[PDB]
Amino acid sequence: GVTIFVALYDYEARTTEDLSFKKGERFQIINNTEGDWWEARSIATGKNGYIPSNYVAPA
Repeated sequence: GVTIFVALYDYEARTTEDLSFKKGERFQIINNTEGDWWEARSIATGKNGYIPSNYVAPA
C-alpha cells in the first residue's frame, strides 16, 4: 500500500509535522490518501511527515 513519488520543488516545512525536502528527493506515499497533504516517508532521509500533494509526481 505504498507508491513512490518524486519532489518537483524544494519545500521548507510549514508545520513541525511537515517534512522538509529537496527537489528530486523520492518518497513513499501511503496509498489510502487524499486532501492536499499526504503522509510521506523520504527514501533519502527515512523521515516521515506531511507534504503538499501538488509538490510531487509519481515515479
